[PDB]
Amino acid sequence: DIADLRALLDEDEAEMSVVFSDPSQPDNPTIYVSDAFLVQTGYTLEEVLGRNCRFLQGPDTNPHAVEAIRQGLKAETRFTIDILNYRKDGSAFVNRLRIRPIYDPEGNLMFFAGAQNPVL
Amino acid sequence: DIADLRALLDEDEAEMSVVFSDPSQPDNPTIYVSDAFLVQTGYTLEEVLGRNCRFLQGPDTNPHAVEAIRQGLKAETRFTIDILNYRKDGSAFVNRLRIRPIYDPEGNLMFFAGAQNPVL
Ligand SMILES: Cc1cc2nc3c(=O)[nH]c(=O)nc-3n(C[C@H](O)[C@H](O)[C@H](O)COP(=O)(O)O)c2cc1C
Ligand SMILES: Cc1cc2nc3c(=O)[nH]c(=O)nc-3n(C[C@H](O)[C@H](O)[C@H](O)COP(=O)(O)O)c2cc1C
Repeated sequence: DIADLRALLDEDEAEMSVVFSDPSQPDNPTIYVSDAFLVQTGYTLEEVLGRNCRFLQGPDTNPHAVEAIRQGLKAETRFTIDILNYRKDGSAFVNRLRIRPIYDPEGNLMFFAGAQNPVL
Repeated sequence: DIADLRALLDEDEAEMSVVFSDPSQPDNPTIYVSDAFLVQTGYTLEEVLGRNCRFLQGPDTNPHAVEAIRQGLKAETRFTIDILNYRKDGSAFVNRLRIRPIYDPEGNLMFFAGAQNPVL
């Protein structure tokens, strides 16, 4: 039996590029990525699953935006940021990234959900 | 947002005593227990959440059955065993315990699900 991780996605994220990470593992790796995420970024599942999402950053990504995300994760709060991200072919897009924490019944942090929206 | 852990329970477990444990945490603690489990065993949620399920064992529980469960968990396979368990008031009941592993998309073990059925 494989856990249905998508059973935790909001209504808005259903047809979206979305990823879940596991902050209890070293380096906060992705444990689920939606097909829309893979289509947008140009990766196969094996290329991104189990990796920290920093692979989306590239040479002109703003380092303060990266640190803002890092601090937002440590705060365990809902936050959104516009950040320059890159596909496998090196093309760049402005990503409106929305992150939210997901807790277990005891109240301990369990996952992060991150939804990607290219800014048009 | 609290994860809907019950979104991973089978059809049979829905009205059942069921618990989920997190084997990635030290001592494989419970992270979800159903109300039917709490009613059967006589505990409040705060008394059992975050604890290893060994609190259900008592003075006449068979130590080989306990070790069989331990080995079955290490095998990461589906298994069922009849084991003597105890409620908070010290009364005993034969528990038909069914355990199954739950994996993440990458194929790594994620949770154990355990369903309890008193043998009548
Ligand atoms: C669930 C989740 C989704 C994320 N999605 C993105 C993303 O789409 N683009 C991005 O640049 N960073 C994303 N991140 C952030 C990176 O994984 C990483 O946390 C960020 O680069 C800051 O951490 P670092 O200083 O270790 O790089 C996401 C993080 C999480 C937890
Ligand atoms: C999900 C789950 C449910 C369990 N339910 C029971 C149970 O109902 N009764 C019981 O005696 N042991 C149950 N166990 C087993 C104990 O938690 C523990 O694994 C067992 O006692 C063997 O491990 P130990 O040698 O550390 O005690 C359950 C284990 C898991 C992972």
